[PDB]
Amino acid sequence: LGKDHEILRRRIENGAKELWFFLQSELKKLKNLEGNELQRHADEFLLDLGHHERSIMTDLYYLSQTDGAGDWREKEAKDLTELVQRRITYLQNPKDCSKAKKLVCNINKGCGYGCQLHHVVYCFMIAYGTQRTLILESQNWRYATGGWETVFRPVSETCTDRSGISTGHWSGEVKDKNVQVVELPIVDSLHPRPPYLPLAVPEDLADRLVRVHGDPAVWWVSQFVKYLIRPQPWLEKEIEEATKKLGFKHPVIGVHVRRTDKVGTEAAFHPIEEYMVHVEEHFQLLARRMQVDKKRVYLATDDPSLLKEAKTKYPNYEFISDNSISWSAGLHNRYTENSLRGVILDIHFLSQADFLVCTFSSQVCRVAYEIMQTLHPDASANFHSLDDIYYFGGQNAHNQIAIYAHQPRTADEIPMEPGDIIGVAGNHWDGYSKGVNRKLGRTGLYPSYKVREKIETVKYPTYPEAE
Amino acid sequence: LGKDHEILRRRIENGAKELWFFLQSELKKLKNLEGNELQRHADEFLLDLGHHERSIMTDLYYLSQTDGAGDWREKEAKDLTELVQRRITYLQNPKDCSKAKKLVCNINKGCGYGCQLHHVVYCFMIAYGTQRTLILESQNWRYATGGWETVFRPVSETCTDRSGISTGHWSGEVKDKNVQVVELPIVDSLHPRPPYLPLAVPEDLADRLVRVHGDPAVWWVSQFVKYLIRPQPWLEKEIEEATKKLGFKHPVIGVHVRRTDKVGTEAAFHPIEEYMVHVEEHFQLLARRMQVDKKRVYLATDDPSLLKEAKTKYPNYEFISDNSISWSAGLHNRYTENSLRGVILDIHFLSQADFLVCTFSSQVCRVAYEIMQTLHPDASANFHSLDDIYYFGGQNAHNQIAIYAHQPRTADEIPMEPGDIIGVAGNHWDGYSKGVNRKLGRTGLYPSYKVREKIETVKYPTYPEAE
Ligand SMILES: *[C@@H]1O[C@H](CO)[C@@H](O[C@@H]2O[C@H](CO)[C@@H](O[C@@H]3O[C@H](CO[C@H]4O[C@H](CO)[C@@H](O)[C@H](O)[C@@H]4O[C@@H]4O[C@H](CO)[C@@H](O)[C@H](O)[C@H]4NC(C)=O)[C@@H](O)[C@H](O[C@H]4O[C@H](CO)[C@@H](O)[C@H](O)[C@@H]4O[C@@H]4O[C@H](CO)[C@@H](O)[C@H](O)[C@H]4NC(C)=O)[C@@H]3O)[C@H](O)[C@H]2NC(C)=O)[C@H](O)[C@H]1NC(C)=O
Ligand SMILES: *[C@@H]1O[C@H](CO)[C@@H](O[C@@H]2O[C@H](CO)[C@@H](O[C@@H]3O[C@H](CO[C@H]4O[C@H](CO)[C@@H](O)[C@H](O)[C@@H]4O[C@@H]4O[C@H](CO)[C@@H](O)[C@H](O)[C@H]4NC(C)=O)[C@@H](O)[C@H](O[C@H]4O[C@H](CO)[C@@H](O)[C@H](O)[C@@H]4O[C@@H]4O[C@H](CO)[C@@H](O)[C@H](O)[C@H]4NC(C)=O)[C@@H]3O)[C@H](O)[C@H]2NC(C)=O)[C@H](O)[C@H]1NC(C)=O
Ligand SMILES: Nc1nc2c(ncn2[C@@H]2O[C@H](COP(=O)(O)OP(=O)(O)O)[C@@H](O)[C@H]2O)c(=O)[nH]1
Ligand SMILES: Nc1nc2c(ncn2[C@@H]2O[C@H](COP(=O)(O)OP(=O)(O)O)[C@@H](O)[C@H]2O)c(=O)[nH]1
Ligand SMILES: [Mn+2]
Ligand SMILES: [Mn+2]
Repeated sequence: LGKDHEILRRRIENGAKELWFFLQSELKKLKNLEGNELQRHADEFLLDLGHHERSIMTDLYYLSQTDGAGDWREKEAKDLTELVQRRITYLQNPKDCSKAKKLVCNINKGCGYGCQLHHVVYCFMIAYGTQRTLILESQNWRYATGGWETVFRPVSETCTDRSGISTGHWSGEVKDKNVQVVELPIVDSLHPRPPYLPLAVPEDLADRLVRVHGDPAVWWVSQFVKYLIRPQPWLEKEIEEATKKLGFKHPVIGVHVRRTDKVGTEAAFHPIEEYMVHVEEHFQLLARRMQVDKKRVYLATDDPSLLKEAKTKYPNYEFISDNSISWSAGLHNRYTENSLRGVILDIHFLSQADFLVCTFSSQVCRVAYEIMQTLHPDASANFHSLDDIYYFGGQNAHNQIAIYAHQPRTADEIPMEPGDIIGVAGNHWDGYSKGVNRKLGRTGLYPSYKVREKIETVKYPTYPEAE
Repeated sequence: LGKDHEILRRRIENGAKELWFFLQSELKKLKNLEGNELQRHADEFLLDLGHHERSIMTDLYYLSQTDGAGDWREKEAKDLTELVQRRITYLQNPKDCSKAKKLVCNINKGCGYGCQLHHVVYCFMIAYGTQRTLILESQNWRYATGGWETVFRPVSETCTDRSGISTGHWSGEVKDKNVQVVELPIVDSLHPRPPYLPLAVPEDLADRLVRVHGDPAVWWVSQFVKYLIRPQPWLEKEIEEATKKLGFKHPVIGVHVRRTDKVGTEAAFHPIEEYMVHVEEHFQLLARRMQVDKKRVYLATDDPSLLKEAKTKYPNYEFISDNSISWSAGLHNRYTENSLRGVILDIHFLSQADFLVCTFSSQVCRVAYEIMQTLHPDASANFHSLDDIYYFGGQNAHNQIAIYAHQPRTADEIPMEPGDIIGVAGNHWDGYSKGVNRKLGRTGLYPSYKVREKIETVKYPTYPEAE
């Protein structure tokens, strides 16, 4: 047993006990306050609590690193990524393209870049599950009509041809077993659905992923994002130069403020303050474990007026942003190579940040969070979403398991017993989540701490010939 | 790295995050409430918080046991106590008593049994530090004219005679080096003070103790308590029979309610409810990790009227108590063997409980807590004191180290910067502790979470010839 592990475990324990002592005492006083005295005392209470909570979180961070846990988690996440990229690379590069089984994906989904890239991700995972080489058709891509290879490497070096002695539209892995070339539709219309879909992870990796990562579902998705966005030389250089021209250095927190056409249809308008309270909380947390010279935000937004508002409102922050990129994102110019490369850079710099604050309703932020998983052993928690939890559009049902019983106080709450399967719809970031107790057929609110994530697995191929 | 260790670390981490989400939302609601609606919602808040907090503490319990940590902690705590008892036993049993260096302690200190027992402990620790065999003089012991051996085994099998070619009163380890027999006074008057005093622990054991135990100072004291209280046969049998006749079985929580002459000069009167809120909270905590058939309290008190009050007020509790022992403890009849036997048994059963609720101002409770440390790997945290933190009367200055800065909000508070040495006077069990900032000469309140205990060491002998 390690001395620092044991000291830290006890300090976390004691810090939580003193937090409970503190709460009881202060809440008892609050009960006897009125008017402004109550609001003064409640605000001072919350200030004191935040620092206290962060001390506990900081000690838990240190506990994650003791006794070589940091070096090990890093080495094991490296091996898991090398192994999956090895297998993906093997599947995508057969010797004989003319005889290879293939899956054809068309990039041209009626949506934006994040949605299109996630369509390709979904095609790829199904290609990997069916041992079919992914063929990406990208001519007339609305963002770059020359296609994918305008920015990214081709998804194969040996097999980009879709020819085959037999071709058909997806009808299921069993029916298609002797169809050499299968055309896959968008997940929104896929029938029948195979099991090679999020949020499940490969059976053969599940136990190693749980040791390392707090949301293996995202890690698994992130491996296909990693392979897809391998840059062309010139895109690599453009990112290196942008990194230099902008002052992009750590520590930095990425903020994605999505507006324009999203507002009303798929998400709400969120004022800048809703993002920056979390940014400030997380610089306060970082400052407890490292020197913070200056507070840097990398701001990606499709509102080109925001940067001036943010700078004015938060003068102690250094905002790193390319406002011309933000202009490029207006619908007058969104579907152009100029705008495409802008969102690719914005996503890259969000992904590279130390923490991410955004709306997960936006595919852009999700892509950045997915990529972030490839830059750390476990970045599963390095985010705040103002609205949705992580999801992958088209995923199978995201179920939780109740670990503690719940008795509803209001009719907006659902009851739970341990073992009950809970279909989560969201976390409200207030202590409560929303979902359906599938056992009871009842939908409503439940305390987020009383459930556990249900990791789902699938028997994927293991590509042993890749070793 | 262990799957269960990592899952638990993340669930602790996430449980604390949801606790902070929960606090913010509910406090913001409370700010806008008045009157009874405020008190209803604040009481419901505190109920909700208690279960949430207990979930976090329960997960922290499980993390302490993962990956064989429990088996390891137990083996190492067993080895440490076998080693120290081996050394103490060696020191106490020289082959040649006539030539042995000796330290003479007189039990008849002007106080009660726990105080007299700690006087013997304090003599013993200095005896162990000076390589002198402890000679205990106990004739005319107020509790027993037969002496120590009325209840306990003699502290030596070979050397109980106090003879020597040279005898003197303590004058310091160096001056007394050629004095064969040194008479030690009470700690209240010991001058000059040697280093072999609480709360310091031996140099040679500290790194192992910090790995195993959350308060090494108490563990060290407990090793001498362990040796002293080896019972005579009749007392050993009395303890076994009382165990059966009282129905003493686990789970059980010990409660010591000290009144009579303690009240006013050395401690306050505390109503039974002040003890039982903690008793109930800790049965609620136990219930999260084991089935609790019946809630047993072992009640030790010198108030013979309390047991009937407790049973009436807490009818779902099973109170295990010996009211005739409590009657025997009255001031009028306190100092006789039957009463000595009573407090030895009461202390024994408090020590054997799963948790201890009492006033650490009472020497009776401190003995029980000390003995408890010998029955578990790390029972340093198995207690609630309504007043004092652990202390050993006569101890050297109990210092803490400030780890996080504090800016005082009121004139009741002291400032702290990291590294400041804090002489603690108490924990108020409300989030705040009381002490002196030695750097500044400032006395007052500080958040308890902003300090760390300062473990003190002393170069004691290691008695290698004992192996
Ligand atoms: C057209 O273009 C589209 C992009 O513009 C493109 O992408 C699609 O875009 C839509 C709109 O953004 C997006 O829909 C969202 O999907 C979220 C995921 O829903 C999943 O997973 C959640 C858990 O997170 C479950 O609760 C859902 O039921 C659903 O699971 C389904 O499960 C079944 C089995 O039970 C499976 O068979 C299905 O496969 C599976 N579906 C999917 C899609 O995987 C969902 O959370 C979003 O709902 C929220 O936003 C709505 C507004 O857009 C609100 O009306 C709704 O109430 C939700 O509000 C949230 O409520 C929470 C709880 O109170 C709060 O905490 C949140 O803050 C709050 N959020 C907001 C924003 O208010 C929403 O439905 C698709 O996922 C996405 N699809 C893909 C593939 O990318 C389309 O594909 C394009 N179509 C074409 C034909 O080209
Ligand atoms: C006569 O019989 C006695 C039997 O009762 C016998 O034993 C003595 O008994 C007394 C009374 O019970 C007992 O006094 C208590 O000692 C506590 C320990 O004091 C230590 O440690 C604390 C930290 O825990 C320090 O803050 C202290 O300053 C002191 O440290 C001293 O440090 C110096 C160097 O700095 C050393 O050189 C000294 O050796 C060292 N002193 C000692 C004694 O070791 C102490 O905490 C107790 O104080 C509290 O209770 C008092 C009432 O008894 C209150 O007046 C006082 O304000 C304290 O209140 C506490 O305040 C906290 C903060 O606000 C709260 O959290 C607490 O809830 C609150 N408690 C209560 C109960 O209200 C008290 O002084 C002796 O320790 C004990 N001595 C021995 C050796 O057993 C005598 O020896 C007999 N005499 C003779 C001649 O035979
Ligand atoms: N450069 C840049 N473009 C953006 C930003 N936000 C939105 N866009 C553009 O608007 C599109 C939104 O479509 P999509 O990626 O599917 O994300 P979603 O609509 O937010 O769910 C993006 O792909 C970009 O083309 C941003 O912060 N920076
Ligand atoms: N049997 C028994 N005796 C007690 C109890 N509380 C106090 N006494 C008696 O009162 C004495 C108190 O003296 P002491 O041990 O120095 O403890 P303190 O006064 O509480 O600090 C004890 O030794 C007992 O003789 C109790 O709960 N049970
Ligand atoms: Mn946060
Ligand atoms: Mn407690």
